Amino acid sequence: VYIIPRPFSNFGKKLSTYTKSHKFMIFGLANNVIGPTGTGTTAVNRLLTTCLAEIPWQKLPLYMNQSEFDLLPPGSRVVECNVKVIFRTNRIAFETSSTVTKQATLNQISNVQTAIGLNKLGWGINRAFTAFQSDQPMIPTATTAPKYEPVTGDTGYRGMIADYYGADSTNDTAFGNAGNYPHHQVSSFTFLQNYYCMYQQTNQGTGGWPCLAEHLQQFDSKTVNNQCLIDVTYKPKMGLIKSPLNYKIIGQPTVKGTISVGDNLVNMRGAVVTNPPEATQNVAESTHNLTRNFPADLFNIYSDIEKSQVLHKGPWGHENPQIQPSVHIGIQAVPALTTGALLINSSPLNSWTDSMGYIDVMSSCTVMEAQPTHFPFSTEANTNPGNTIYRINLTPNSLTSAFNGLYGNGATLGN
Amino acid sequence: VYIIPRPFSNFGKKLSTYTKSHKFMIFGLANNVIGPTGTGTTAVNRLLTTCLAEIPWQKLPLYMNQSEFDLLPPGSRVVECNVKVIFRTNRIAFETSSTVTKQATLNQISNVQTAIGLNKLGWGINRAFTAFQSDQPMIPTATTAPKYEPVTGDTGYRGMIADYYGADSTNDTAFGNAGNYPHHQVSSFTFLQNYYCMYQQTNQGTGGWPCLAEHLQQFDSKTVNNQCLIDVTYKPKMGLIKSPLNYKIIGQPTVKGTISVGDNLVNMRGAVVTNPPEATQNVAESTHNLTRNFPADLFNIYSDIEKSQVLHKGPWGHENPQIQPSVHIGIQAVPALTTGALLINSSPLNSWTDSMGYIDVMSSCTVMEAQPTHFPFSTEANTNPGNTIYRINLTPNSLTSAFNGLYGNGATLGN
Amino acid sequence: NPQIQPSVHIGIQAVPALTTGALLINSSPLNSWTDSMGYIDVMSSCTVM
Amino acid sequence: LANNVIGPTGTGTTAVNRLLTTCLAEIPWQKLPLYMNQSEFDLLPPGSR
Repeated sequence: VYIIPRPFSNFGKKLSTYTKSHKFMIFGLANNVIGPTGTGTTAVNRLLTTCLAEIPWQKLPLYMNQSEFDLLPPGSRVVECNVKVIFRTNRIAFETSSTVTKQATLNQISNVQTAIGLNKLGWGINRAFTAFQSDQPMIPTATTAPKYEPVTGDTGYRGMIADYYGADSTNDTAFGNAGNYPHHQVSSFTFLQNYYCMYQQTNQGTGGWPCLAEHLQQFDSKTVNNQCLIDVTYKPKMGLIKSPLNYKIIGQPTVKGTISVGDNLVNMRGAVVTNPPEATQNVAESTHNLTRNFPADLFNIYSDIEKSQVLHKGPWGHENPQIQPSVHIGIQAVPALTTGALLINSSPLNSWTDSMGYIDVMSSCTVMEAQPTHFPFSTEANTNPGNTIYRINLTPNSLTSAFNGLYGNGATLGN
Repeated sequence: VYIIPRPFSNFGKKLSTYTKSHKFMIFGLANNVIGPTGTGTTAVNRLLTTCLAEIPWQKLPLYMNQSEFDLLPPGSRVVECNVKVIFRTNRIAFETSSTVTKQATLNQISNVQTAIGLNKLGWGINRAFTAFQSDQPMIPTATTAPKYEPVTGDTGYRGMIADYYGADSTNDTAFGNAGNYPHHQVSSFTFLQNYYCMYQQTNQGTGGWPCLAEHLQQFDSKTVNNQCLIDVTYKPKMGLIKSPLNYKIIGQPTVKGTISVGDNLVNMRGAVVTNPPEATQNVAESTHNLTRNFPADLFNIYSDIEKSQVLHKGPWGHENPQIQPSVHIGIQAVPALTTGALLINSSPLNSWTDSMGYIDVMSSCTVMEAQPTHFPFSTEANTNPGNTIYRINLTPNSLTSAFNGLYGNGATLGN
Repeated sequence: NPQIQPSVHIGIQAVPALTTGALLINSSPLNSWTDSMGYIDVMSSCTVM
Repeated sequence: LANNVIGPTGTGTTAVNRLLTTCLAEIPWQKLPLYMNQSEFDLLPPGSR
């Protein structure tokens, strides 16, 4: 016999990896005297606060910097990504001042506490960055939208990205005897600017503060010291982190006979879905759900600096004509605040010794992809509806994780 | 102990592969009555001609089409690439005409002949495409610059690329009941538009026609039939086939203290070189060489359609501060022309039966690369002078393979 | 003598990353640094002949 | 040395340039004196390597 052997274009797959040794610092925020509504909009609500600092193992920059992100081909997806942290140690002040209250001591009793899922999974909210108190200054005071990207009231504070990497050889605001430093690139401590807490208001629903204590472990620091207590990882359910691959429109009849309607009776589910819980009540709640299904294909990102954009996009990026769900887990590292030696008369506990923990965190991830083309003269990378990908758009934020679950993230913006 | 583990950015390597089943056709060009100087410029010179058709296993398009080429990242280099060909068969005419001379016959005696290195290595030139004769029309007549890219005297003929792939969904000149067809993409025969021959003039040097016969093998076709006689491959010495990677200018003292001169006493050779044979003679030659060394870093290609550009660039692309040499081998497939049954009175042999061979050729290659970045805010892929690459520019063509060796290719343009 | 070659003496560094001040609460820039000095014990030797 | 806030051009000649600084102290294992003193050096015959 004699078969003439067919052609083949095997497009290979780039698969990179990234790591970085961040040196984060936490404070023992005194079991944060709950602050009432961070906004003049929710005014009657509060936040029981913890010192549980948040490691942003979901914001792309924890893993890679500008360029590396910048240079990822379309269809680039994060495969898995991990964080391991070591309680490198904590430091507690020494009252010299005798002043007040706070009896001076060479004693020290502190204790680490870590926690995972809480965030996403439990009943809380990451609300941090804050605004706070004078000596016995560990409890804090102003809530605020958690900071990952940079914030500014014309002056600006922040830049996760730049906090770790510095500026551009030309950028003024940084570079300088004194301006925005390369930190990561040259080992530096930097803080974990978000801590976590729980929200809850007054009357439209009520029963008390649930129990965090049974959702985070606590160690005698010194014991756990210089030993790593974190090391959990996430393999995003859908981490297409660069604008997807365009399916090309060059097949044949109607699918390009014209750009008209090409629709068909399949008899299998093919659209993304939606729950809208109708909370209504008169002394403890009464709900109602209504599945809403919806559309698909418009883009994923733009500003390019949307590296400071979220990671697992399981609730909106439906790849090809089908479906799915789930939320990136969340992770917190920290030390319960050291209590002042407030002698005799303390029968309230409210004096807190300043203390800062140096947690050593390494982050890594894979992300990878292909760059295929199936048409002889087609310009761009290209695939087929067989997969093409598809987003599902909305007026406000899609699942605004900066405000507490119902497992998936409500899509609306808190505080 | 406790070492804080360093970072790492492992940039992966895309490595693709390509193949294509071309169906080429050759004619038994009658042992080509040598044509005098193809140009009114070399007028007194000639070309002993063979039917040895040339398989362009050096022009990128034999392997991949537009897109695939088009989409290769910078620093993309062809790793190895192979061709295997099968004497699928040949066909010889049947004189009905009795006419002339050429007695009609159901007989058939033909014979394949293949050859490799000759091209590059021996004493010849690929000069083809031609312009020729009436019945007993296999010998040809007009030499011409070999065609790989497309040629045109405002009307145009050719397009290797388009010969194999057709036009663009919009391009007029093709697409059409009747215009430039996708051939490859939908199995079609197409011809191997170049054959090979030997040059030689009259008086400035002389001794006769060397012996091709001992540099190409000949088989009894029918025997070798449907069996592959080629299968040689080339792993280019330097096949950077896309504009290289830019080394970035951000280190430190003088190397960016300023953009000045940063030169140094190394005591090791670091520049590309040059031979200029001084052929001068008075009844058989007298030569003199003079090594010329020269520069380095300006670009590799531009028009984008420089896919129709050559493959092994061993004589001009010096990677990093060092050196090297060598030429892509060359390859020919074909059938010696079937002689007419010119009875009795033939005591010259010059009547030739039209015959065409269908050679089945599959081509493939690898080419691959990385896309790394070592600076936090650097935009582009980037490396270091450690390698950066460097070209060596000249007024005319660099090694114009379309005119015979001296092993490397002379850099000047023939016929 | 009438010939050739190249290469650079390697280089070597010893030290401690600077100890950060306990800058409580309000530090959300890190720029306070505790003075600290390391006593590194170094022995050097060579042959020449 | 506190992860040295980069100093712009040490000279009024390169003025627009900077130095990201480390505390990495340099051990001069290349300057002859780290190894031997005056005399010992002083007394080496020619061709001493």
